[PDB]
Amino acid sequence: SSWWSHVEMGPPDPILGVTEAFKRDTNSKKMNLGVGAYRDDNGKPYVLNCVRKAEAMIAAKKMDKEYLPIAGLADFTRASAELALGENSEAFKSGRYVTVQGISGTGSLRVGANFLQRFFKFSRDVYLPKPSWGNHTPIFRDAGLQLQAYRYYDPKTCSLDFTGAMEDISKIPEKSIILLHACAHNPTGVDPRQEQWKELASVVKKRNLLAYFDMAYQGFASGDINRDAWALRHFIEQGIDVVLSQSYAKNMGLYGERAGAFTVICRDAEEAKRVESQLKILIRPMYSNPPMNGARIASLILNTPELRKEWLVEVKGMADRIISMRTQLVSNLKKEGSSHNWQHITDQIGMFCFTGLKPEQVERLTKEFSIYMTKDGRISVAGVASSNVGYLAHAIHQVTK
Amino acid sequence: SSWWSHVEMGPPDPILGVTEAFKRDTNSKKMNLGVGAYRDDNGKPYVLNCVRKAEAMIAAKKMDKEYLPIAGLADFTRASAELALGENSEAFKSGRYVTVQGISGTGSLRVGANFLQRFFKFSRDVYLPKPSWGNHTPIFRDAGLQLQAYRYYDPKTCSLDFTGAMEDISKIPEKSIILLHACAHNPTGVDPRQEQWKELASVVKKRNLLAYFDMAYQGFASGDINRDAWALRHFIEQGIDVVLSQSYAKNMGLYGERAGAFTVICRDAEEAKRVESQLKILIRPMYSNPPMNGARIASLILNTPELRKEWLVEVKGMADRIISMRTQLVSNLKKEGSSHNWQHITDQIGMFCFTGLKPEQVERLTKEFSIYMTKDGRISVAGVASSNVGYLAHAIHQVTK
Ligand SMILES: Cc1ncc(COP(=O)(O)O)c(CN)c1O
Ligand SMILES: Cc1ncc(COP(=O)(O)O)c(CN)c1O
Repeated sequence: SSWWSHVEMGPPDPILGVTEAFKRDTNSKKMNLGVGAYRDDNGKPYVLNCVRKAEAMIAAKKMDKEYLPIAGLADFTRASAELALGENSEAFKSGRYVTVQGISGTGSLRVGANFLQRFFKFSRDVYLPKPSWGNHTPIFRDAGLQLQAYRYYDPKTCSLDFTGAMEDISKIPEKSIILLHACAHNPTGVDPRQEQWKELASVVKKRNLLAYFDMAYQGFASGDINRDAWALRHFIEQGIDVVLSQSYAKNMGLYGERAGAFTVICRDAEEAKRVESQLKILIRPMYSNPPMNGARIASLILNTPELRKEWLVEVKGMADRIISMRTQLVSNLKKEGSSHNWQHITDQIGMFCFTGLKPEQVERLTKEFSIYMTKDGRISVAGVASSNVGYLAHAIHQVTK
Repeated sequence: SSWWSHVEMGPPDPILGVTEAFKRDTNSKKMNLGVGAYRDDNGKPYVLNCVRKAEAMIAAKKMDKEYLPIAGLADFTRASAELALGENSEAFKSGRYVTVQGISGTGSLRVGANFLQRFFKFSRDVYLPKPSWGNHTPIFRDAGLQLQAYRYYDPKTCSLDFTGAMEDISKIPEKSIILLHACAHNPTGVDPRQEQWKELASVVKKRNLLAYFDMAYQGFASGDINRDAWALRHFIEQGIDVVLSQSYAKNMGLYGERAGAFTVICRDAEEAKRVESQLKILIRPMYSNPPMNGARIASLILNTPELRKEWLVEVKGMADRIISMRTQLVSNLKKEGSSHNWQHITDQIGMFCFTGLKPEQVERLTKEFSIYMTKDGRISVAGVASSNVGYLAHAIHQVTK
């Protein structure tokens, strides 16, 4: 034996560390701002009603558990493309796109990364925003690509470094790959405004870059599925053939069921079929065929008028609670007599927020108030409730005054 | 655009070809022996009662859809290792194994291949039997390992080439990797007998090879969970610390739910934690966390005595039906006046059977008898029913007489 004597202990995960330290707390006033999933007003996981209805429908039909085609459930992939591109999209209607079911957003990004490693002969470089979701790195690196970065978040104003971004992208070598978060940037919450997006499209177009969109929060960010997909749809309409990863983790609350899709925009239907064949050849030896449950659920909801309708109400409800907590946090901090500028908290979008707090403050926050978050000043707004937002604002004031 | 113009349409699957032809056929006597999933006596997909019961249970408990840890559902991984190693296994009891949930057997095989690519510094060569499941090649190849082969199947007798296997294995450089099918070899159905396995184990031990067991049919092969895992358990007992992939696709009919696990036998519990940390680092950037449905069902079955008990009867029924068909096929070939030796048919184990039929004979069976199979003489015993076994016997007789 002794095959593994040299395998060393891997680095501990921080996020993991806060949660655990959180559990190990007695203060009934403790807050976990490191939670990576949506939580209702009571701090409880939320299974959507439309989701429970879908499950009841599936159960009633006594469906089989036979393997899905390599590319997944057809009703799912098509519905997925339609949600993303829009019903009257030319890309959709002409069938010049190919969508394959992936294991949620992450599996989709990986299949996508592996596809580029294999067929994107023009470059090996993937440009990520500074900063980006932690997983983005190992995803591409493990896939065999080289990581690069473009300026994005401005720590001075806790907002978008629009000028740095524009300057960086303008200098990116032609035919390089650039990853863009479609909405609700993770981890900052900083997104470009419609007008800045128009401008990015143009440079991306001019530099002839391959735009890789990561769309994990459609509908969940603003409560509007069309508005959340505006940027993606704009690029395509501008003639930029992007590639895209979708997740239904947050927007349908399908977390553990793992429903997602990877999409490639092609020149035509014929090209789309060649691409599809190669995507299937790549996935087979990865995991053979995808998990059916989440896809069956998502497909029902998307394809059933009544359920789809209930879904939009529920997603909006989620988006709204988030926006509400953002609004209430700022109002409360003001009322506390805090003199700092906290408008970034409300200018931010989605579940994650870069507060600007410093490490020593985060620490004070953790030590004296039982408020757990990562040292980067990033908080999950999902961890804030109507009942604790007050306590949170209070604490933040104390540590920052 | 114009990014994918150089992407060529990938080669088509021959098995797909067989299925499509089968579907097009109008002869009500048509048989599909290219089928890769179990079918009941009526030729229909079979969801086990214990599976329906486990599902109803989940529903009843109104469980959340929260993300599972990277390594998967703890109850599932533990029960999984226990199923494989046996409750009284020293390996199990001492906790010197690490099991992680994978996307069925395939994902589990890939995670394993990627793990070795990364940490198995001793070699890059993976020796597969001739032949092996088609997907084994690209799995290992895509992971970055080099493929080798060792003699296994003897076309002369439609059985094990013990001499060739033994001769090949004896010349494998120390510390190389060898892939072994635990039971129900895919695609021949030819498995070593106990005495043969004892000799194989001795050489594997002596040459200090890392044994990688692919266990995709535990309990489904012979109807006995213990007997199916005999060889695996024997290697471990002899002091060979193997790596193993388990699938619940067949044994539990979980096909599309994708429940599987990857296991590493370690020196001690200490070493196991380190390896486990490295597996987590590998998986995160692959798909982040595993699909929960299949694991939940599997865990419930294994962990609930009432259900586990019912599962064993059910898996036994599946196994018995297949054996039954093998028996009946041989008997009818005699009854038809077949002068040939059809023993291999009853000697073989599991869903696949290498008949020995030649390419031209297969053609006739297809062309004249509407019996669909691949040109390799391989048949899926699942496609055979009490109602058509007689016809098959008839047809085989006609084309080989
Ligand atoms: C930007 C980003 N992309 C990818 C994902 C992956 O999500 P999942 O794999 O859980 O679907 C997420 C996590 N919600 C994300 O925030
Ligand atoms: C030998 C072998 N190993 C791996 C697998 C993959 O099974 P799955 O991915 O469907 O669980 C199978 C298919 N049952 C198999 O025959």
